[PDB]
Parts: sequence; structure tokens; C-alpha cells
Amino acid sequence: SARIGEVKRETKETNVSVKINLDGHGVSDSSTGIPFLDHMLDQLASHGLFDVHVRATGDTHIDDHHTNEDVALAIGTALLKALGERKGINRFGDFTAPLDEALIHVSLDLSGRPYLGYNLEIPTQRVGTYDTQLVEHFFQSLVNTSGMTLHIRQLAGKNSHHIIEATFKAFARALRQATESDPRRGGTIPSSKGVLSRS
Amino acid sequence: SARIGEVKRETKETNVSVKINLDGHGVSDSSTGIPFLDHMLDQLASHGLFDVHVRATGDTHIDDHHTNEDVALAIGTALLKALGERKGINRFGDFTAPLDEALIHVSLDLSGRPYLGYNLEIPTQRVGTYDTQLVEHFFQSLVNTSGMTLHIRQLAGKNSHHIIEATFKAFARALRQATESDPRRGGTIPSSKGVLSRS
Amino acid sequence: SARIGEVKRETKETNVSVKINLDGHGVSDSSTGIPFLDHMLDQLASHGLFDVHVRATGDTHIDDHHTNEDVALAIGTALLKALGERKGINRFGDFTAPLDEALIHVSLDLSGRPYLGYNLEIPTQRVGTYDTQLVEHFFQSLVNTSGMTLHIRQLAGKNSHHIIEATFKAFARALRQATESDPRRGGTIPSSKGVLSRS
Amino acid sequence: SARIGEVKRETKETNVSVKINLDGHGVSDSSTGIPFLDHMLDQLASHGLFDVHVRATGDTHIDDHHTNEDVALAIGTALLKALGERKGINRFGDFTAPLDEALIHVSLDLSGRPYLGYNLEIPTQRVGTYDTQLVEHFFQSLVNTSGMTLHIRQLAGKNSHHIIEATFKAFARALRQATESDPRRGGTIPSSKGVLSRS
Amino acid sequence: SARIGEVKRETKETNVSVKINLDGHGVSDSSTGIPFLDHMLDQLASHGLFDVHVRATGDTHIDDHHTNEDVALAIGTALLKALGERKGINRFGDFTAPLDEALIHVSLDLSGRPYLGYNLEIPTQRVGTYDTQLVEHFFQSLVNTSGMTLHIRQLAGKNSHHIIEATFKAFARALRQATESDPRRGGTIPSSKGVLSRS
Amino acid sequence: SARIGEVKRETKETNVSVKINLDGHGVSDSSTGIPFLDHMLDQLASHGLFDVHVRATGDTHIDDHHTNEDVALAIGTALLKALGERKGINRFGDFTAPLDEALIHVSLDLSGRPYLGYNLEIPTQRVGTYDTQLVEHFFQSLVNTSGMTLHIRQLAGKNSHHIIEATFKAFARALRQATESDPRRGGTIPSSKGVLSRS
Ligand SMILES: O=P(O)(O)C[C@H](O)Cn1cncn1
Ligand SMILES: O=P(O)(O)C[C@H](O)Cn1cncn1
Ligand SMILES: O=P(O)(O)C[C@H](O)Cn1cncn1
Ligand SMILES: O=P(O)(O)C[C@H](O)Cn1cncn1
Ligand SMILES: O=P(O)(O)C[C@H](O)Cn1cncn1
Ligand SMILES: O=P(O)(O)C[C@H](O)Cn1cncn1
Ligand SMILES: [Cl-]
Ligand SMILES: [Cl-]
Ligand SMILES: [Mn+2]
Ligand SMILES: [Mn+2]
Ligand SMILES: [Mn+2]
Ligand SMILES: [Mn+2]
Ligand SMILES: [Mn+2]
Ligand SMILES: [Mn+2]
Ligand SMILES: [Mn+2]
Ligand SMILES: [Mn+2]
Ligand SMILES: [Mn+2]
Ligand SMILES: [Mn+2]
Ligand SMILES: [Mn+2]
Ligand SMILES: [Mn+2]
Repeated sequence: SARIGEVKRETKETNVSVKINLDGHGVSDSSTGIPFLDHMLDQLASHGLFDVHVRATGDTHIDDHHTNEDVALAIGTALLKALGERKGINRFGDFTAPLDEALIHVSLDLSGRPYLGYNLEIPTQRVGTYDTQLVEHFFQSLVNTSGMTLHIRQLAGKNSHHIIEATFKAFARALRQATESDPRRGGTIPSSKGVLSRS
Repeated sequence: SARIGEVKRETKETNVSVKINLDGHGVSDSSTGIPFLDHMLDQLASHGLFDVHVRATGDTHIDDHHTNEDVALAIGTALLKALGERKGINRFGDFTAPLDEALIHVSLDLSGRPYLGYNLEIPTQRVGTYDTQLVEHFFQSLVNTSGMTLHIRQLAGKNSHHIIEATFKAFARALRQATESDPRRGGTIPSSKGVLSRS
Repeated sequence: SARIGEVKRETKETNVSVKINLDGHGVSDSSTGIPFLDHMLDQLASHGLFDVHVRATGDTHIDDHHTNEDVALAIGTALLKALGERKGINRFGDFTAPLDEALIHVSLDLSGRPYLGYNLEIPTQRVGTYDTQLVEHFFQSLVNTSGMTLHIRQLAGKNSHHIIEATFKAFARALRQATESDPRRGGTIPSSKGVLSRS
Repeated sequence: SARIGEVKRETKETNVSVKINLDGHGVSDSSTGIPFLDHMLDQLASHGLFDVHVRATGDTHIDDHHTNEDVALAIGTALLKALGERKGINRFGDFTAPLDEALIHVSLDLSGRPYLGYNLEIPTQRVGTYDTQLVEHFFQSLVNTSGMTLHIRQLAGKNSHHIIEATFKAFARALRQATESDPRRGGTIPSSKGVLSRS
Repeated sequence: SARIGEVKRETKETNVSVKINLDGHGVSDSSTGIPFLDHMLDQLASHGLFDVHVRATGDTHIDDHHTNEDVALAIGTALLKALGERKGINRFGDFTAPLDEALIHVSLDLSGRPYLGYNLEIPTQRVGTYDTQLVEHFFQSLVNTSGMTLHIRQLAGKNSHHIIEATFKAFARALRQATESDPRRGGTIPSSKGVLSRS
Repeated sequence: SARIGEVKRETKETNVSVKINLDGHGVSDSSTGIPFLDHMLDQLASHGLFDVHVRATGDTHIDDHHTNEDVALAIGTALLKALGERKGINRFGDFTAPLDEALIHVSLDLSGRPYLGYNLEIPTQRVGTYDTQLVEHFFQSLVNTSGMTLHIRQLAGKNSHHIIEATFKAFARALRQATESDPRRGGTIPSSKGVLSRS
């Protein structure tokens, strides 16, 4: 049966709803109020094969920050819920993807333990209307609620849209791999300590 | 009524029990299987005025790592449970404490959002039998489950025991401050967004 | 009786009204025409417990500069009026607050003597639509009319919104401390020279 | 039929027995007299899905060196025996795995030709009682008897236990991949020269 | 009952009398024969709320050194006597105070263990007739007899009078904090080892 | 009549007893629970000709730190008591001693004024089980209670045991010299100010 996580999250700053199917067919349905982020979430669906449903509204007149953050938090929680006990999964994901001159390595472990290693150097401040500082924050917030160890490494790149989009493509493929069933492990928990937890 | 958090946490590596009273009288009752850590937890009680009850066993024949980590995780969860909705608290804590030549600044925010900034340079590898790398890991794990933003800055120090112990003293006082009641805010949540959460 | 300062200030560039209660309950009521600034003033209320009422209009088609400046001037005057002779207060405030990876130290003295020490390095030029140069100018103008010695020190930070917001949180807490009653000094002026003045 | 390699190896320094199933279910059964090494061998089973049976005794009063070395030699021989002619396998393995802040890339070729490329910089001398120089020696000895080309690259890391354990996790996954059946090659030897040999 | 320490100290170089009330109302009554020092002691009273009574005479025709030193020694002894067993106190003090462009951080621990960490760089040799080397010596001598761990850190400053005076203001506030009653600790000794002593 | 100082000192961490005869015959009787320290105290007796009786127990399961410190404190107090008014003594001591390649200069003044200047660079972290950071702490604590100005300068050395032991030999000889009777001064106090005191 498909692993689906659903989240509603609201504060005085933002209102967010997320539904993610780990066992999806790449259904893309993201509307965050941040068009560039929507385009990136579309890569998560197209390349990760997640079904990604996101709705957000928020205080974008202040800046895109709170929206971006709260979307990421809610996505991370949806991943946590869908993953459950993490029985029988690959756990680890590793993929390097390009977009033209950009080349980004993503490695992750669905350990339960939040950590972000990130070294992107995005050479412009705005891609469309999107503040490029928010990319790091998206991943940081997502790892915090999902209980993910995540490394993002820039191997090459100059165009900011290419750098960011290659990151999402690599992330999508690494996350797909990690969430997928391990065909040899017979449904067992993939941990020598017998459990995977965010606590 | 006193804010008390209780946690039991067990894996194939370790077995941990924690009870913390935020509104304590400094009752010290820590036995982790790591004597140096016990001594540090005793500062948390003595200077923070938390009642700190900790029991742990684990795979110390491998190394103190898993025990140290899992104690920290469980303490963080106990803090999270005791704090609840975080209504009426100071939220922020800030304190710099010495131990002789050592001087350590600790600043924290009980935001719900885990983050550790840490720059200690502990010049020896073992204090007694305790691996000095485990200090950073203790705080990292604790912030992750407690939902704490924490900065630890070494301003001076040479003796490893002094550096580490001053850190725990400063942390204890900053955490005390942050967890204490704000006498002017009338029980309100100390956040412009109306909520403080680890999600 | 509550210490309240009220200011109306108008030029050909801007029109500003401010009312601040030093002895407030954190009532937030700021509308400057600069949404990011409103969000920052909201931290001043939430964390400083000032009641902050601000209205401004101005020549934002030129840039946010004159508005930002004139709001700050008027706030400083409101603080000066509310403070009066400064009898019985703590006078000094000192607080370091984080926002995730950002960490900002604010120290101030309600001496009457305007001074700003500031070393923020905000790595992007715009947070939303807000020009990040205007942060320094806000504090500079505020100290000039309030008669405040103010130091703002960036200890850590990368995200521009985090850096700026941590600054306002630290400032709010330091200003709260400084303006609050000193419970031991018996209503006396906190100065060896017998007076505190902007002249 | 499952590919199983069994080795008994004894000198005046050590006594070692190894049994490895390449086509295992992750059965972990390692007791080397070096607890940290046992914990690492447990990752080899848990993540590589090898059945790993190891027993060793030896001159640990001198140091763990001879034991560590001779265990590695015997494991390498067991791999060589189990692999046989290396018909129909993937041959190459490539995986990057993290453990929190640590990130280690392992690439290997089951060519028959021993080579170790290794650049770990493990910042402490002892993890528990285990001498961290012995990690490099473990892999060097293993490649020598197994006939493996192996590269181990530290991409990130600070905690010695994390660095070493991430290495074993990445190694386990790369070795799993390399030893597994290539579903398209129809049982053929994966070499343009028609043979894979340690001679 | 108020904690008062009284000292008479005389040598062939100097004659000194000190009386300090830890629980004072800021009574300033210092006449050392060194006017600049008197002005600084006046800050100790005004901002620390100590009652400070000092009389000294000495060999100022040689230089202010012996007087400055012996005043400091006697003040430290008076603090030691007044503090007694140090039951129920905060123990630690931490405060950063400015004077215009100067900004000085003082952190102290009333541990019993004398230590001075000091990094002031006072850019002129004389403030009035007062030799600016004597500032460091004042604090060094004071810590030695009081049994105080003391750190003084220059964060900013150019004017020598500002640097020195900000130091005394910060020191006064940190010492006030440390000597004050801890309202939660119920009169207990604030030390995990059960005693605070200069021996 | 022989100058003998006796001290009992106990906390929750340690229990210490010291008896020192300044006018001894080199009777060595030290048992601190730290064998390396005992060996060093034996040099103090053998080369200084002090009769040195020390007993300590303490929390060595945490580390040797508290024991080492408290032994030093108690020895310093015993020296202070035995020295009394310091009439008729040499006061100053100066000696440089080698141990093979190591060469250590010790200069001291029995002034009453505690100060340690120390520049040893001991190239290993443990000599036997003894943490080499504790050497500096031993001397620092000793000067604090004895009222000694002490300089320790490493002129040469590589072997940690040689460096430390040469330090104790030089210290022993310098202290012997300083404590011995000045045969020309006729019992007078060796100070132009007419008194030597720790206050
Ligand atoms: O990665 P896991 O949790 O499956 C097993 C590890 O042994 C736990 N660990 C966490 N830090 C060091 N080791
Ligand atoms: O600190 P908070 O959550 O009370 C309010 C902040 O506005 C939320 N925030 C988080 N990142 C930037 N802003
Ligand atoms: O800070 P104050 O004004 O209370 C007293 C100072 O002595 C005045 N001052 C100003 N510059 C140097 N000293
Ligand atoms: O990797 P192989 O042995 O399958 C084929 C290679 O051509 C052999 N070789 C070894 N060095 C250079 N080439
Ligand atoms: O600061 P204290 O004396 O309350 C307790 C410390 O454990 C004693 N100590 C002194 N050096 C290292 N530890
Ligand atoms: O060394 P003493 O105490 O005998 C005499 C000195 O004159 C006192 N002194 C202390 N600092 C400077 N001089
Ligand atoms: Cl600082
Ligand atoms: Cl790479
Ligand atoms: Mn944020
Ligand atoms: Mn695109
Ligand atoms: Mn770990
Ligand atoms: Mn201690
Ligand atoms: Mn302007
Ligand atoms: Mn915000
Ligand atoms: Mn070897
Ligand atoms: Mn492990
Ligand atoms: Mn002097
Ligand atoms: Mn002045
Ligand atoms: Mn110590
Ligand atoms: Mn020897």
C-alpha cells in the first residue's frame, strides 16, 4: 500500500498544506506562491516520481522567506509521516546530476538524524523574483522535520537557475533511491541498532 | 505546576531514562556510565537549578559515542516535553561563564528550530576517559530533539576540563534564563507568529 | 504611571506618527509603508514588550530611505520623551540573540549621548523589497534623537533576514532591560554626574 | 547457489576464521577481539547484506595491529574464494554515504588487481580503544588478498567514529553493488580481456 | 543582614582603609590620593550599588603604583570578608557596557580561585595624572585577595578615559549580579563541590 | 625550630592532607592517587630537602584534575603556614636544571603575591596515565595559596617525562634557596616595605 504523508501547518505568517506519495507516479501539483519554488518542486515530482501536492499562502509582501521555510518544514513532516518506521527501504541515496555547465552531488541518509552539509555558491541574488539564499534554507528546514542527513555539493556551475535546478534534480533522484524498497532486505529495518527515529 | 519531562529510549546500542524538572531546585541525579558527563550534568543541575535525573547503559566497550549521543537525544526530548507550548517564557538565554582561564559564551533561543553553532577548540583528546569530540555531539543531539537554536563560543581557554565545564555552566545559566517565566508577558506565547514548534 | 512618548513629524518627503509605551504589554501596531520594517518593529513589541504604534507615509517611489530614516528619528524622539529624566532605570542593556545561524550582540547605554557602533555585513542587497543598507541607517537615526549609545555586533550569520531580525530581537531585549526599573536604586538618577541629558 | 568463502588463518601472532556469503541476508556474526572493528563489520552485514562470520584471537596486549591486519587478510581471501571466476557480476561499485557531518565516497573494481587509494584524515588517535591508523591498514590488507581496486575519499567529516563508520557503510554498499549479478550480461565475464584474476 | 567587609592595611609604602557593603545603596566615599581612581570607584558605587568607603595615603612622589596596588588588595580582602561562605549568591556575573565608542565585556566567577584575563589596549599612557598601566594591576591585585575569576575584554574603544570607565561600569554590574542573592537556590552554596574557598 | 606547615582540605571531590617541613632532610612520603605526581613530589623532597608528606583521595574516575588541583592548593597553604612572616629568608630562588635533553629555568619570589609565568610545551598528552595539562595547573594552584611569584621557562626538551621532571627538580632547588636562611640579614624581613603578605 502507498506511503502517503499529509500535513496542514499554519501560523500568523503562512498557511501550508502538503500531501506526498513516496510511491507515486510523478504527479506534480505545487502552488506555493513562489513560482521558482514551484518549478523546483516540479523536478522533485518529474525525476523523483513522488506525487507532490503543495498549497501555500503567506506574507510574501515581507519577503518569500517565511513561505519558503514553512513549505519546507511541512514537506519534511510529510516525508517523516509517509516513511513511518522506515522498514525495508534503501535508506541511503546518492546521485550527481547536471544541468548544462552545472553539476551537483547529493548524498543523503534517511537516518532520523537531521543534518545539512551545503556548499553551493549561487552567483546571483535573484532568479526571477526568488531570493537565492532561500535554497539553503529550504533544504535545512526540510531535513529538520524529515529527520534526514543531507549533503549538497557544488561540483561545477555558473548559471544560478542551472545550479539550483540541478540540485533539485539530484536531490529528487537521491531521495527516490533512498525511499525505494531494498529488494534483498526482506522488510527489515536498515539499521544495526534496530530502529530509525527522529527522537 | 512544575514542568516535568520524562523519557525512556532504547536501541540495540543503549538504554536511557531521563526526567527533568524545569522548575527544579538543582537536584543532581545523573549516572550515564560516562563519569565526566555525569560531572557536567551535575553543573546543569547546580547552576541551572534543573532537577536532572538520568540513567544510561550502553555499548561503552565500543566507545562512549552511542551512550553520549542517546543521553543527549533523550535529554532534548525531555526538555521538549516539559516546555510544551512554551507560553509565558523568556525564550532567549544569554550567558558567558568562566572557569579560571576558560571563558565560554552561550546564547540560545527556544524557538523550536534546531541549530548548533559551535567553535570550541579543545586541545586534548581525552579528559579522563572522556573523548572530547563528544562534547560537540552532546549539544548537537540535544538541540535536535529539544528544538533549540544554540551558539557556543570559546572566548578563552587552555585546560580541556575548564573549557568543557565552563561550557556546561554557561549553557546551564542560559537555559535557566530561557526556560524561566517572563514576568511581564502575561502567559502569552513569545513569538510574533503566534506559536513555537519543532514542526 | 506608564511612560508614553508621542511624536508627529512631517516634511515634504514623509509624514510620521509614533506612540511608544516603555511600560507596555507588547502591543504591535506598526504600518510604515515598508513591510519588512513593520515585521522588525513587531519584534521590538513582541520581545521588548513595548507598545509600538507607528504610522508613516512617504516618497517610497524615490526609495524607502527617507521613510526609514524619518520613522527612526521619530521613534528616537518618542523614546527620549517617554524616558524623561531617566530616574530609577537600569540605564544599561546587554543582550545577544540568535535566529538560527545568525547571532547578534547588542549593548546600549541610555546616556543621552548619541553613538552607533555597527559592524553587520548583510550579504544581500534586498530582503523582499527592503534595501539592507537601511538597517544601519535606522539605528543611526534612532540613536541620534533618543540620546543612546548603541553597539551592534555580528557574531555569526549568513541569511540576511536572520541577521536583521536577530538584531532587532537583541536590540528589543537590551532596550527593555535598559528602560526597566532598577529595583535597588530607589528612584535615583543612574549617573555619578547627577543628570542624564541629550544636551 | 550462494557464493560462500571460508578461511582459517593462523600465525604465532593471531588465529582467524572467516566465512562470508556474498548472497547473504545481512547476518552479522563478528567477534575479532576489537569491539570497534566488530561494530564496523556489523555495518558491512547490515548495509551490504553479506553474511559475515568472523572469529579472531591474537596478541592485543602488544596492540590491535596484528589482529586487525590478519582479520582483513582473511576477509579478503574469503571474498576472493567466494567470487571465483567473477562471471556475470557488476564488477564495479560506487557509493557515497554520510553519517551526520561525515561524507565518504567509495569506488571499487573487482578486477583482481590490488590497489588502495585512501585520503581519510581521522582527527583523533583512538575511537574507544581502537587505533584509528588501523582503518587504512584494514582496507589495504583486504584489497591485497581479495584482488580489489579500492578508492576511499573523505568529502567531509569531523567526528572520528562518523568518518570511519560512513566509510564502512559506503564500502558495504559499493561492494554489494559490485558483487551482485549484472542482469543484462548473461553470465559472461565482465572484462574485455576475457578473464579476471589476482595473478 | 547587610554583608559588610572592613580592612585596614599598612606598609612602609602606603596606608589604606576600606569598608564595602555588598548590599548597599551606592554610597560613594572614595579618596585614594589618585583622583582618576576615585572617579572609577565612584562608578563601582553608582552602578554596582555597593557602598564604597576608601581612604588611602602613600608614596605617590615615587609613583601611584604602590597606592593603586594596595587599595586594590584591600578592596579584594573587603570583598572576601563580606562574601563569607558565599551561600545563596548568583556567583557568576556577566555584563558588557559601553561609554560612547568604547565597549567592554566583563565576566566573573566568585569561585575563590584568583585569575585575571585582560586584553585592554589603552592607547595613551596618562589619563590626567593616572598611569594607564595601573588599570590592569588594579584588577589583578583585587582578584588575588578577593578570590575571583575575572575576564575583561575590549570589544571597541579609542578614548582612554572611555575604555577605563566602561571597564569599571561593566565590572560594577557584573560584580553586582554575582554578589546578589539567587532567588531560587534557597540559601545553598552555589557549587557542586559543596564549598567555595580562596584556599 | 623547624618550620612545619600542616593542612587538611576536603570537598565533595577530594580529601587531602599535607605536612611540609621547610627545614627537612628530604623525607619523601607522597601518595596522591596519581603515581606520576608522587614521583615528581619525590624530587621536591630529594632535591629541595623538604620533608614532604602528602595523602590524597578523590574523584579520579572523572579525571585526575580535581585531585591534582586540590593537592597543589593544600601544598601551597602548607608552605604559607610554614613560612609565617618570612623573616630572615633569602626570599628569592633561581635555578636551571636539566634532565638529559630537557632544560628548565625556574625563578621565584616568596613575595606573598601570586603569579605564574609558564611556557612549557609538553609534546605528548599523557605521561603514563598523567594528563600533561595538569603540570601547569599544579603550579598555578600552588602559587595561589602559597603567595609565590613563579616563572617556569622551557629552554630545551623533547621527552615529556624529562621536561616535567626537570621542572620539578629546578623548582625544588629554587624553592630550597628561597626558603633558606639568609646568613647576612640578621633575621630581618627581606622587603623594603617592611612586611611580606598574601593580603
Ligand atoms: O546509523 P545507525 O543509526 O544505523 C547505527 C550507528 O552505529 C549509530 N551511530 C550514531 N553515531 C555513531 N553511530
Ligand atoms: O522567531 P519567530 O519564529 O518568533 C518569528 C520569525 O519571523 C520567523 N522566522 C523564521 N525565519 C525568519 N523569520
Ligand atoms: O556616564 P556618565 O555621564 O554617568 C559619567 C561620566 O563620568 C561622564 N563621562 C563622559 N565621558 C567621560 N566621562
Ligand atoms: O580492466 P580489464 O582487465 O578488464 C582490461 C584492461 O584493458 C586491462 N588493463 C590493465 N591496465 C590497462 N589495461
Ligand atoms: O567550579 P566549582 O569549584 O564549583 C566545581 C569544579 O568541578 C571544580 N573544578 C576546578 N577545576 C575543574 N573543576
Ligand atoms: O617587592 P616588595 O614588596 O618587597 C617592595 C615593592 O616596592 C612593592 N611593589 C609592588 N609592586 C611594585 N613595587
Ligand atoms: Cl564577543
Ligand atoms: Cl567529488
Ligand atoms: Mn528562517
Ligand atoms: Mn528550468
Ligand atoms: Mn553519532
Ligand atoms: Mn570540575
Ligand atoms: Mn539619510
Ligand atoms: Mn521573520
Ligand atoms: Mn602491518
Ligand atoms: Mn556507530
Ligand atoms: Mn606591583
Ligand atoms: Mn568620566
Ligand atoms: Mn581546575
Ligand atoms: Mn623519572
